[PDB]
Amino acid sequence: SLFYNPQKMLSYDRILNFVIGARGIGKSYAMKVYPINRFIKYGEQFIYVRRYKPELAKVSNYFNDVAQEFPDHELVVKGRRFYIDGKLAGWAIPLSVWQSEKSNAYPNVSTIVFDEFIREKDNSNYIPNEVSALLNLMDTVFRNRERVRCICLSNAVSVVNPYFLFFNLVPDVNKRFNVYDDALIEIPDSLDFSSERRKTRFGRLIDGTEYGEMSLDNQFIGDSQVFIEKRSKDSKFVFSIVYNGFTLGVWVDVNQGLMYIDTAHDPSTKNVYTLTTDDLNENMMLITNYKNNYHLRKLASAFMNGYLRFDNQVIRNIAYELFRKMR
Amino acid sequence: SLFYNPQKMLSYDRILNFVIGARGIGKSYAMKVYPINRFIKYGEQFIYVRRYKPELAKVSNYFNDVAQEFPDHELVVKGRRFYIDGKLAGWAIPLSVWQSEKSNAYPNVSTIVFDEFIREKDNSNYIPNEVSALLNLMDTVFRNRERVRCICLSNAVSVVNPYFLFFNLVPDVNKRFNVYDDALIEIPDSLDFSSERRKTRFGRLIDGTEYGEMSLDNQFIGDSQVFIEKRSKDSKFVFSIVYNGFTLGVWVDVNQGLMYIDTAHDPSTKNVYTLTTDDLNENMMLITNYKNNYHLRKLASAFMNGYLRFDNQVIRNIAYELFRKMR
Amino acid sequence: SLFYNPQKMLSYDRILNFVIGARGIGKSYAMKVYPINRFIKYGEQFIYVRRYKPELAKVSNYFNDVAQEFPDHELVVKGRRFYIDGKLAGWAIPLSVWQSEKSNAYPNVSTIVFDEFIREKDNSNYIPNEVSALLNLMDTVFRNRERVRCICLSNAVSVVNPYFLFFNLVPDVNKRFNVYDDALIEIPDSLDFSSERRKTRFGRLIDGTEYGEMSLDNQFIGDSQVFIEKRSKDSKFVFSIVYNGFTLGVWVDVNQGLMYIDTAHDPSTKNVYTLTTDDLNENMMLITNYKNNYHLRKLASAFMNGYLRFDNQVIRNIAYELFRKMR
Amino acid sequence: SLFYNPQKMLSYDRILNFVIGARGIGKSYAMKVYPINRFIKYGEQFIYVRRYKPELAKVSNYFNDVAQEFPDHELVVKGRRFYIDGKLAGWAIPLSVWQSEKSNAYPNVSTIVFDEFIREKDNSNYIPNEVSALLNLMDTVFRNRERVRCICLSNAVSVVNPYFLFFNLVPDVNKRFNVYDDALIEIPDSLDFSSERRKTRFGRLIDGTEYGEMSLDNQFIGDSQVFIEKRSKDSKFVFSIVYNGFTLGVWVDVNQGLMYIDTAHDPSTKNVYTLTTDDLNENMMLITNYKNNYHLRKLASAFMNGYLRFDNQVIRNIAYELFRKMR
Amino acid sequence: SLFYNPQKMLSYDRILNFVIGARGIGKSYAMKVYPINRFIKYGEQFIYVRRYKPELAKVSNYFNDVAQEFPDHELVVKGRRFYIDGKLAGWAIPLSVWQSEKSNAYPNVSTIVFDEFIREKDNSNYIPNEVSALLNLMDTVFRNRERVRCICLSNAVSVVNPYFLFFNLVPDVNKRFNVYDDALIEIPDSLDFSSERRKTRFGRLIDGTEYGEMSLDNQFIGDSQVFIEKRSKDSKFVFSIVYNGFTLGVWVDVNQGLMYIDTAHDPSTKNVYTLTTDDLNENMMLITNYKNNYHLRKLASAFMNGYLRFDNQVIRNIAYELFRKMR
Ligand SMILES: Nc1ncnc2c1ncn2[C@@H]1O[C@H](COP(=O)(O)OP(=O)(O)OP(O)(O)=S)[C@@H](O)[C@H]1O
Ligand SMILES: Nc1ncnc2c1ncn2[C@@H]1O[C@H](COP(=O)(O)OP(=O)(O)OP(O)(O)=S)[C@@H](O)[C@H]1O
Ligand SMILES: Nc1ncnc2c1ncn2[C@@H]1O[C@H](COP(=O)(O)OP(=O)(O)OP(O)(O)=S)[C@@H](O)[C@H]1O
Ligand SMILES: [Mg+2]
Ligand SMILES: [Mg+2]
Ligand SMILES: [Mg+2]
Repeated sequence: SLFYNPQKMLSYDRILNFVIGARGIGKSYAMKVYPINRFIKYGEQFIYVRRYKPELAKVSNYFNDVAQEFPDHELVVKGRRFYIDGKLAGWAIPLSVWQSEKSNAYPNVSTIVFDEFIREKDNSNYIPNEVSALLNLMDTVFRNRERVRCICLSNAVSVVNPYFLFFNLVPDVNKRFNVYDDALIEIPDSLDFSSERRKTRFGRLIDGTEYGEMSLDNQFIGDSQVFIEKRSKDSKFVFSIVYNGFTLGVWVDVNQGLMYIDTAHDPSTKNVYTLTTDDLNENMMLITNYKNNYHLRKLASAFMNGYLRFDNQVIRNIAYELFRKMR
Repeated sequence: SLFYNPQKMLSYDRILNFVIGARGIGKSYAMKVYPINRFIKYGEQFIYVRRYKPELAKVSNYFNDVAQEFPDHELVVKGRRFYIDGKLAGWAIPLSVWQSEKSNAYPNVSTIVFDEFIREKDNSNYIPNEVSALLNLMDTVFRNRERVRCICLSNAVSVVNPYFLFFNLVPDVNKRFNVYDDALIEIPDSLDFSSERRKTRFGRLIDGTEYGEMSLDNQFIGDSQVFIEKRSKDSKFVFSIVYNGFTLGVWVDVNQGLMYIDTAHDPSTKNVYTLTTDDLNENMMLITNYKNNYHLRKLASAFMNGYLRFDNQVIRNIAYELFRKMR
Repeated sequence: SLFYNPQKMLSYDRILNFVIGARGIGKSYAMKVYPINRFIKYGEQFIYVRRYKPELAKVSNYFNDVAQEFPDHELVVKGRRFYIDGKLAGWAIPLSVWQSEKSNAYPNVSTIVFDEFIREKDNSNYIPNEVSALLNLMDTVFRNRERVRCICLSNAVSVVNPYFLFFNLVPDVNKRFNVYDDALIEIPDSLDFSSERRKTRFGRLIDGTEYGEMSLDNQFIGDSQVFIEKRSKDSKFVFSIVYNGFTLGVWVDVNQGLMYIDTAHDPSTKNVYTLTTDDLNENMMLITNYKNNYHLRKLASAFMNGYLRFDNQVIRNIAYELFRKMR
Repeated sequence: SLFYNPQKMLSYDRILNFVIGARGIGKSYAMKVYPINRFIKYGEQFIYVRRYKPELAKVSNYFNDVAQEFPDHELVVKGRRFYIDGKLAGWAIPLSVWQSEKSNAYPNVSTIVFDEFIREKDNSNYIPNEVSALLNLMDTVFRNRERVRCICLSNAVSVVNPYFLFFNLVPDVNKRFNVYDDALIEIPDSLDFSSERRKTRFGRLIDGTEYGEMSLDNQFIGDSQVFIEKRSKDSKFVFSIVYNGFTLGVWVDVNQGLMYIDTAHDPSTKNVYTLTTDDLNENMMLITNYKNNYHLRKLASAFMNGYLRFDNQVIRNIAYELFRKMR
Repeated sequence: SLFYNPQKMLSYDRILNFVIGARGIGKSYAMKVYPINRFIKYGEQFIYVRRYKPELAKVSNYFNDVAQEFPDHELVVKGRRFYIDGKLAGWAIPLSVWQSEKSNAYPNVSTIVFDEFIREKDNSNYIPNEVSALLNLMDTVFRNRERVRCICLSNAVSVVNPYFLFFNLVPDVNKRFNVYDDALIEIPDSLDFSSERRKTRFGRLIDGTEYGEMSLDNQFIGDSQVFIEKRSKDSKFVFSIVYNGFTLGVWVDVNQGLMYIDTAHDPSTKNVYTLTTDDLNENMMLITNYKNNYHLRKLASAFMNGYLRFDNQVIRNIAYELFRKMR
C-alpha cells in the first residue's frame, strides 16, 4: 500500500516522536485516518493542535473527504468539536487561544500532534512561550505519563525550530529515525519526497525555473557557525592562562615549531594569567595590557600567522573573544 | 500617447511579465481592466494579494475606474468578494495567512492583478525572503503551464533589490526592452514619456517644475543608484581583501594611475587580507585598525584622492560599507 | 477683527499656502470650516490630512469645535467618516501610512488641509522622503490636469524647514504676502498678536508675566537662529567645500582679515574638502577630522573669534550643523 | 490635621500653584475631589497631565479609586476619558505626544493637574524645554478665560529643578507661602509633619528608620542643598564665563586664595570664555581641548582643593554641571 | 528536614523579611503555595516585583505547582496578571518602570513579593539607588501598617550586596538565624530539593524531564566569593580615602611588606583622597586617576600581584569598584 505508515513511530513506545521534514501529503492522511478509528474502537479520545486560532477554519475539511473510510458513523465537525456516533471524539486547539481550553473537558487523550508549528514564512513570528507553556500543557490536558504521545508533523524544511531550541536536539540526516530516552525525530520519505517534487516541475517548466532558483534549493541547505581546527601535540609545553573561571593551557612543539592551545593544568603552576581581576588569586598576576603580549611574542605571532591551532570550537570561541580583548 | 498601454507587454508574451514605472499613472489601470476583459471573454478568476490587512477595509471600490472602460455589464463587489454579473471574480487576501489558504483548491486563475509589489525605501512592510513567498504563491496558483501570466510592478527603477541582481535584471535607458529567458525590463515609450510629461507641464506649472526636479523624474525614468564614476582595465592582480566572505581584489594600472576594483583570481597565495576573524583561517593574515591604511597605503590614498575607481554596483555598495567599517 | 478668514489669502490662487506661526489666529478652524462650505455650496469632498496613523481620537477633536458655528445645517461624525447634511465627504488621512493611500481611490478634494506643519524639537523621526512624499501625494490625487490647492500652517516661525528649504523659498516679515512663479507665502500680522498679548496680560497676570518671557514671544514672532550675525561682502575668494548637497564657497577679506561664507561657489580646480564620500567624485577630496582642522585652522579660529559673517540664514544653518559634525 | 488641606492654598488662588512637600499624603486625592465639585455643579471640564504612556493607559484605575467618593453620580472611564453623571467631564493627556494635541478641543477648561512635576531619582529624563510644552498648554487652554487653573504638584523642596531655576525665583524653607503676582511656592505645615511622622513610627519601627533616613526628610522638609559652602567677598575677579545663557563671574580673593563664583559680570572688553557652542559673541572667545585648564589653573586647582566657595545654589549647581561638561 | 517550612520564616513574623540562600526547589514550592492559599482563606493583594522587561514573559509561567495544590481552583493567566477563580488577584510589574508609575496609589496590599534581589555570578548590573527606589515604593503604597509585609527570596548566601550594606547589616552566614529590630536573616537547610525533585523523577523519567524549566540548576549550586585572606594588622596606617560616601583607610605593615584595608581610619590633619565631585567637601583632597598611581605605587603593585589584603569579604567590593574607577 502506501510507503509510509506511522505504525513504526507509534509502536516505538517513545513518548515523544517527531515526523518532521517532508510534505505531509501521505503522512497527514496516514496519521489522521487512524485516531478517529481508535476512538470508535476503544473510546480513545484524540486531540489535534493547530498552530493558532485562524487555523480552526482549516480543520473542518478532512471529515468530509474521509467519507470513503467512515461510512457507517455520522460525521460532524463543529469548530473544535468532533462528532462521531453523535458523540465527542476529538478536539482541535490553538496555541495562543488556550485559556478557554484549560477548563475544557479532555478526559483521556494519548495524542497531541502539531502541524505547521512554525508560522510558515512570517518574520519568524513567535507564539508566546511555546514550550514553557507546552510543559504544563502536556502535564495538564493529558491525564498521566503512561502512554502519552506528543507528535509534530512538519511541512517546512526546518533545520531547527524554537521547540528544538528548547529541547536542544542533535539529529542526523542519515538516521531516518532519531530515538532517545524520550524523543524521536523522524525524517519522512526523503527520497520519494524529493522525487514527488521532481515530477511537478515536469507539469510546469516555469516551476522548473522556480526550482532553479537558489532559494528553493537553499532551504535544503543548513547554515551555522563551524569549527576551525582539532589539534593536539605529544611534546613539551610552557604557559598557562585563565579567564572567566576557565583554564587554557599552551602547548609547543619543536617539530615544525607548532603552537596549540589545549586543556592542560600544571600543578607546577608558573606564570598563570588572567586579563581581568574577576579571577583574582594570590598566584596569578593581573597582566599588563600589551607588555605581556610582547612577553608572549610567539603566541602573538602565532595568532597573526597560522601557527595557532586548537582542539575545539568552544575553545575556539573563548580564545577568540580573548583575542578580541587582546589587541 | 495618452495612457498606459499594455499592448507590447501582452504581445511579447512572457509567461511572467515584469514591468516598472508610472506611479499611479495607469500602471494599475490597464492591469485591473484586463481581468474583467478575461471575464467578458469568460475566462477564469484572478488572485489579489495584499501587503497588509488594513489596506483591505477601504479597497472595495476596485472597479470604479474600469466602468468607463466597460460600461456594458455588471461589475460590482458584494463585500470582500468581487462579482461580475454575480460570478466570482477575485480571491482577495493580504499576505499574512496564505499558508492556511494553500490547501484549498485553486483551479481557476487568469492573471496577476496586483501592483506596488515592492515600495521604494520600504522594508518594514517586507517579509524575509518574500521572493520565495511569491514562489509558494505561484505554485499554489499553478495547475499546469497555462491559465497564468504574471507581472511585477515597482513604482520606480532600482538596481539594488534582491530580485533584480538575483535574476541579473539590468535596466537599459537607451532601449525600452531588456530580454531574458522569461524576464523583461521595460518602461513606456520615451516619446510617450515626452508626451505625458509635457502634458503634466501643461496645466499645473508647479506640478510641472516638481517634475523638473529629479524627485519626480526618477519615479518614471528610473535613473538611480549610478553614483560613483566606474570603469575597468587590464591591470595585474595585486591585492585582495577577504571581507565578510568575498574574494574582492584590486587591479592597479600605473599608466593613467587609477585603482580598479574588478573581481578576479590568481594563485597569489599571499597578500590576501582579512578585516574580520570570521573570514580568517590558517592560510590568510589578519590586519588590525591602522595597518590597512599602511599596507593598503595605495588603497587609502586613492580613496582619499579621486584616484579610486569602481566596476560594479554591488562591489561599490559593499566597498563603501567596508570603508565605513574601517574607521 | 476677531478671527481672520483666509479668502483674501486665497485670492491669488497659488496652490501652496505657506502660513507660519500664528498661534491661535483661527486658521485651524478656518481650514476646518472652508471645505465644509465648499462641499455645501458646490459638492467638493474634503480630507483632514495629518502625518501619522496612531491618532484616532481626532474623530472629535477636529469637528466638534466647528460644528456649532454653522447655524442651519446638519453634521454627523462617524469616526473616519464625516457627513454634512447627510452627505459623506470627509475622512482622516495619515502620511506615515502611505500604502493605504495607494489603494484608496482619490476623493475629489479642491484643497488639502494641514496645519501644525512644523516639527519643533521632535524626536526627529519624521517621514523620510518628506518633500518626495508630498510630491507623490500631489501626483496621486487628481492625476488629471484639474488644479488642486494646499494649505499648510506651522505652529512657530521656523525660518527654514525641509520643504521651505527644498523649494528655495525665502521669508520676509516686512511684506506679509509673497508670490513667486508658482508659490504663495504668508506671514501673520502684528496688530492681532499685540491685541492678544494685551488680552493675556489684562486677563491674568500669569500670562501677563509670561508675555515678557522668551517662549511666548516665540509663540507669536517665532524666535529662530536669525539673531546670529548675517552679512556677506565682496572680498577675495579663498576656499570651498561641499557638504551633503550644498557647495559652500568661502571668501576672505584682508581688510580686518575676517572670513565670509556664501553659497556662491568659485568654479576652480582647487582642492574641495568633502566631509562625507556621498559628495566624492573625481576632483573633490576626502578629509578626516584632523587635517581638515589643521588646514582650516584659519576658519576654526575665525569662528571662535568674531571673524565670520554669513550671507544667508540657510548658510548659517548648514555651516553650524557642519561645525557640530566636526566639533 | 492629617488630611491635606488646600484652604490657604486657594487663599491666593493663582494659576501657577507649585505644591511641594508631604510625599504621598493624599494631596493628589484632595485634588481629585476638586474637579468633581467643579464639573458637577458647573459643567467645567478637567485635565489630567502626566509624562508617559503607562500613566496614560491606567488612568481609569486612578479614577476607579474615585468610585467611592461620590455615590449618587455615575463615574465611568470610557476609553481614556472620564464620564461623570454620564457626561464627559475630563481628559487625560500625556505630554510627549504634545504638538499634535495642541489642536485639541477646549470649549471650556477648569484645571490642568500634573503630579510629580519634579523628576524622581531619574537620569536627565526631562522632556527638553518641558516648560515650553506646559506653557503652550496653558496658552491653548486660555481661550475660555474665566476660572482657568494649572495645578502642578510634587513631593520635595528642590532648587534642583528646571522650573524654579527657569523662573528665577528665590524659594524659602520657612515662609509658608512664597507668593508673587502669579505663582505660589508651598512648604506644608509643621504639625502634620509630626503627626504623620509619629504615624509612620507607630505603625512600624523601620518606618521610624525611614524617619531617620534623610530621604524621608527631603520628601518632607526638602533638600535646599544649602550644605555646600557659600560666601562672598568684595575682592575682585580675573576671568568671566557664560554658560547655558547665564553669566558667571569668578571672584578672586587677595589672601588665602578662597575662590568665589559670585555673579559679578561687569560689562567689559575683558576676555570672556564659554564651552557650549551656542554661546558666541563678537567680543568673547570660545575654548576647546582643555585650554581653560591652562587659563584658569587656579580655579581648577581651587575646586580640586577646598579653596573654592560658591555664592548661590543656582551658581553652585551650574558650576557643577559646567565642570561635568568640561571634561 | 525534607520540606522547607515558611512557617519557620513567619514564626518570627518580622515585617522586613529576607529569605536568602535557598535552593529554590522546596523553598520555591512552599513559597508559591503560601500566598494564594493565604488570600483564599482570608484575602490579600500581591505584587510580583521583577527586574527588567525581558522577564515579563516568565511571570505567565508560575502556577506549575499551586494549581496542583488546588484541584478545584482555576487560576487563569491573563497576560501579565493572574485571576483566582476568575478574580483579579494582584499585579506584576518590572521594578524600574515603577518610578514612572510612582505616584499611583493602591488600596491595601498585604504581601509584597520579590525574587532574587541579589543576582549572583553574572553581570549583576544594578540601576543606581535601587534600594532607594524600593523604599520609595514601600513609602508610596503605605499609610497604615496593619499586617503588611515585604517578602523577598534570593538563592544566594552572601553578605556583600547593595541591601546589607545599605541597612548596615552584619549577618554571619555560619549560623541560620540572625535578627535585627524588625528584620530577619536565615539560611534554609540545603537538604530541601530532594522530596520535591527526585521523588517526581523516581516516579518516571519523563516526569523528571517534566520538572525541567532548565533554570533550577543555576540556583541550586553555591559558590564562595572569598578570594584571598581577610585580616587586620597591628601596624599603623599612612593614607586614607573616601569613596561613594563609604570611608576607608589603608594601613601598612613594613614587616613582610603587607598592606591592610581596615575601614577603621584615624581622622587627623591628613586629608583623605576622593574620586568624584559629589563626595568632595571643604577640607578633603581629590586626585585624578593617573596621579593616583603616582601617589600609591604600592597600591598599584598590590593590585598587580597579590600583595594587598582585606578585612572583610564585603570590602573587596568597594576595593574592586574603586580600582575600576582608577581605570
Ligand atoms: N486606458 C485608460 N483610460 C483612461 N485613463 C487611463 C487609462 N490607462 C491609464 N489611465 C490613467 O490612469 C489613472 C488611474 O491609474 P491607476 O490605476 O491609479 O494606476 P497606478 O499607477 O497603479 O496608480 P495606483 O497607485 O495603483 S492608484 C487614470 O486616472 C488615468 O489618468
Ligand atoms: N469659525 C469659527 N468660529 C468660532 N471661532 C473660530 C472660528 N475660526 C476660528 N475661531 C477661533 O480661532 C481661535 C484659534 O483657534 P485655532 O483655530 O486652533 O487657531 P490656529 O490658528 O490653528 O492656531 P495655530 O496657528 O494652528 S498654532 C479659537 O479661539 C476660535 O475661537
Ligand atoms: N483624605 C485622605 N486622608 C488620608 N490619606 C489619604 C486621603 N486621601 C488619600 N490618602 C492617601 O494618600 C496616599 C497618597 O496618595 P496621593 O494623593 O497620590 O498622595 P500625593 O500627596 O499626591 O503624593 P503623590 O506623589 O501624588 S503619590 C494614599 O495612600 C492615599 O490612600
Ligand atoms: Mg495599481
Ligand atoms: Mg492649526
Ligand atoms: Mg498626587
